[PDB]
Amino acid sequence: KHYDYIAIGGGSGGIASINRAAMYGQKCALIEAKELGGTCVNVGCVPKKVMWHAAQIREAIHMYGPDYGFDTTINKFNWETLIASRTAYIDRIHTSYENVLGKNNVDVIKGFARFVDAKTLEVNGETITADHILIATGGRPSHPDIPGVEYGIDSDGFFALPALPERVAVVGAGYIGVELGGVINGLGAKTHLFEMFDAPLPSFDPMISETLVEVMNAEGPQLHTNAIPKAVVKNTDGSLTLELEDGRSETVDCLIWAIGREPANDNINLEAAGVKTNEKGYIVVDKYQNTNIEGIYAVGDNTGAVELTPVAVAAGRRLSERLFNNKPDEHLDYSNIPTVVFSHPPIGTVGLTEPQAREQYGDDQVKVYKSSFTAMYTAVTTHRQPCRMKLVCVGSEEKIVGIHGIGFGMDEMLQGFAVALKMGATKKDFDNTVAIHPTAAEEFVTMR
Amino acid sequence: TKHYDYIAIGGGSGGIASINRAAMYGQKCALIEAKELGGTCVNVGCVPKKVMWHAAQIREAIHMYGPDYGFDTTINKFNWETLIASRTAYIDRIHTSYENVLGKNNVDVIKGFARFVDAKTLEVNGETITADHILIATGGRPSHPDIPGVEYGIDSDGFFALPALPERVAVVGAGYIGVELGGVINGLGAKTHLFEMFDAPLPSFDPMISETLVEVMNAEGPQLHTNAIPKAVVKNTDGSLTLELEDGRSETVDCLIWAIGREPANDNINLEAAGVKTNEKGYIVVDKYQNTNIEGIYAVGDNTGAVELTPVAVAAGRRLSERLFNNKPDEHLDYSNIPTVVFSHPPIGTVGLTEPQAREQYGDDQVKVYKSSFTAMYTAVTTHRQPCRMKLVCVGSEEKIVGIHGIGFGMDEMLQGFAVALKMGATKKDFDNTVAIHPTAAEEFVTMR
Ligand SMILES: Cc1cc2nc3c(=O)[nH]c(=O)nc-3n(C[C@H](O)[C@H](O)[C@H](O)COP(=O)(O)OP(=O)(O)OC[C@H]3O[C@@H](n4cnc5c(N)ncnc54)[C@H](O)[C@@H]3O)c2cc1C
Ligand SMILES: Cc1cc2nc3c(=O)[nH]c(=O)nc-3n(C[C@H](O)[C@H](O)[C@H](O)COP(=O)(O)OP(=O)(O)OC[C@H]3O[C@@H](n4cnc5c(N)ncnc54)[C@H](O)[C@@H]3O)c2cc1C
Repeated sequence: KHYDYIAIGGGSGGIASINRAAMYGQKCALIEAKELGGTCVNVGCVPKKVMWHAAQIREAIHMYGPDYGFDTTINKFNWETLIASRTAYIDRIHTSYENVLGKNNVDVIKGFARFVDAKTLEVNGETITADHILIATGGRPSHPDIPGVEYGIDSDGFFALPALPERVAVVGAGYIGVELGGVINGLGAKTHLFEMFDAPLPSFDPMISETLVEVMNAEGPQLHTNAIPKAVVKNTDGSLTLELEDGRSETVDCLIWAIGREPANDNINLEAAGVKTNEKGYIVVDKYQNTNIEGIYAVGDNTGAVELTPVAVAAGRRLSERLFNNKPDEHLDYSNIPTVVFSHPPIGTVGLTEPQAREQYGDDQVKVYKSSFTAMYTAVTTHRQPCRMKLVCVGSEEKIVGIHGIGFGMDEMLQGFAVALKMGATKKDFDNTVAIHPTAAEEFVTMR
Repeated sequence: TKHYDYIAIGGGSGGIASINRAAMYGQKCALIEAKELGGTCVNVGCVPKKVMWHAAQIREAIHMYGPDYGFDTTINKFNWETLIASRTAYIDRIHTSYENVLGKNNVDVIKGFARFVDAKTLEVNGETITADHILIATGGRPSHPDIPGVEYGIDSDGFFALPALPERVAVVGAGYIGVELGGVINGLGAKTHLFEMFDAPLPSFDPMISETLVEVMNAEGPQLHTNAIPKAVVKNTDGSLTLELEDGRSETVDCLIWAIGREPANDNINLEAAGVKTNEKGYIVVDKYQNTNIEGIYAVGDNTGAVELTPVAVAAGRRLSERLFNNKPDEHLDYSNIPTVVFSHPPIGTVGLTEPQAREQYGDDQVKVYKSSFTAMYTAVTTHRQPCRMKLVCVGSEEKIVGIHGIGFGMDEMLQGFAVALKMGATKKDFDNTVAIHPTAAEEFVTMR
């Protein structure tokens, strides 16, 4: 069969690019080996956020509810009910995705695709060819090469758990490990988070790492830094003992590897098409998402770019604008991409951290405004939680180049502030907007 | 007589904001407050309302959403006294923070009720004090209907004084205060009725917001009764109350809260001795720079009839002290594109023109509206799914954004940043060019098509 455009991978980048191309009169096919929606819908963004909301309910019942006057007994936490509700939601999302590709007349092929040559793919015995092929294959969890690595699960296995284990160790502490440790701790398991560096989230602004250590020490999970796994022993009673290079050990019922992800570019015969990958296995692309082979493009996690769904969606849509709607310079600017981490409490960040701004512009040019306060939701309780915010400004005009915050509300407040930073907001622009009270967000327009 | 550079009558949102800013420039100041520091917002407004809204959110999490997430829970006891004690201790700590800052700024705080003796002299507690500049920031108070039985109803101040939660509650007025209270009391478990005089609640807001609110109340409570014109309140033998309406409907409840409006507190301070003019509704008339008709007397806040929000009184109060005492002769507050969040169930966020307003102003042919409707993810895995609806109102070829409106979970924290972008002259292209944050409610505004 011949197509104008084929996308390999029905995830975030693949679906977004193919739907936009289909709007410009291109005949398109989408190939997906597993479930529509990719990592984000099935084992990523969406089930993570449902589990985060379940942890927030249990914390409202058990931790904050008593000081608001609610004496409550959780008679039973039915794990199966929560998984059933979450799974039915993902099933309705699958049906909405099929409907959109359908109305767009996109051919969806369920199967694993491999290249035959630069223009030809084989999927399920059949060969298909196209003049434009997008590789959007995403990535997969990495696992350490250590004795006993197979007794641990990774984030995909977390979403398949049949019950909540009593004692859990999460190894990594990049944003996925921090998010899962916060959710599992919040749902009531005795939880340990092992971070290999001396601080969780080390590339984030230091205000964020320092505040996360504080709430973890007060509320769990139990943080262990400078922790490099050496081995995992399975014990006769069934439990697992994690052994660290430095000598520490911990016995738990479940161990989750959250050390990193690697690109799924390996079993699709890229060598035949001639596409170059780098040392880490990522497909090398230029600013326009072109590979080294004319007619083959890549977007998403398999390119080594920041691993976020909106980034794969915008790069995929802009690619179809460039190819099919005559916009030859259309492309995604990868700077100032906003990120929210659904930790406890959530983190929101966009732009340069204060060290970054200072290295790039010199201390002389950098003015930082900071706010620290207690989240109002928690202020009436014995479980007060900090909220800390930072604006990083440069020059006499105080152009805002970085906005960072950790606390309740950070997840929903950051989007409009990232529009404003994209428009080139200065501190004066923030200060001339009237505050909304009482919110955590108004702290960013009343900093002094 | 003691003489000050600047005196503020009213230690609420406007008064504290303006006096602290003047004190920072070396002005010797006095602040007069008859009751508690912080005014309506700290004591019977913004702050206690939001603590009660968090309490309703926790009860809904336990009772309404929790079961579908797998939590089988028994509320063994809801101790109203614990909640009120926690709420009150927090407001007390805020009282202390304000005294600390006022003390650091060397402001003399005078506790009592002030009245004008003439245009530059005030009397408080028998003492007479004078100043070159006097700010009147006296706020407002709950209005009450003139009908038989009005005295059996309480108002929003009385709601914050309740000794216990009543079993059946009627809130009359579905302006934003009645809508908030109706949703909080219903969320805490009481049988709640909300009576609206017109066809829909929040009649001044964009129709998309009024419509979604009706749909939510129909499904979840409070019970809405529109075209409800109060005739009388009858107290029954057993002590319950029956609200009688003009059209013949009636409703028996244990507690009835009037939330029909607020009027200015400008009437007992002998404004006529100073010569300050008020309008027909009793508000002090001010120009662009908050000047009254008497040189040296200014007014800010709810008593001027400007939009009744704490941030507006704070910003107008600070910019008035900048103008008077820091040589910014043109400093003043722009009253357009002020953002509002209503802490209803679900919350509402709006800034700029409603779609009707934009169409009258620019004409139909110039207006382009984008809308998004979806289910809040928090509720989407339960049997109590709740709508989220958002609207962008754009004008002209460039699609300059002139209104941003939404109702749904997340609206309370997401609006501030979009209001900054609106003030910056954002067009829909500026929203579209920003990468989304997933999964959030807020990303819907930068992905509308
Ligand atoms: C636990 C977790 C939480 C996350 N949470 C968030 C979050 O909250 N917000 C956020 O923005 N990002 C989040 N991410 C990141 C987000 O999931 C990814 O960045 C996004 O899914 C990447 O899109 P993609 O198109 O590159 O690949 P993917 O979405 O991974 O999709 C690739 C698709 O390709 C298919 N495939 C692979 N090879 C073939 C083949 N040869 N033939 C056919 N089909 C094939 C796969 O089956 C898969 O469906 C999270 C990731 C994880 C693991
Ligand atoms: C139930 C409710 C909820 C609200 N929720 C919000 C919200 O969440 N967000 C928001 O932005 N706004 C909210 N508001 C509105 C906000 O409370 C007001 O807009 C704001 O308080 C007005 O500030 P002000 O300075 O004009 O007056 P006020 O805060 O009312 O203060 C005026 C002060 O003057 C004192 N006073 C009066 N006369 C004299 C006298 N002659 N001598 C001495 N002292 C005197 C009064 O005791 C009072 O303390 C709410 C209002 C109510 C009633």
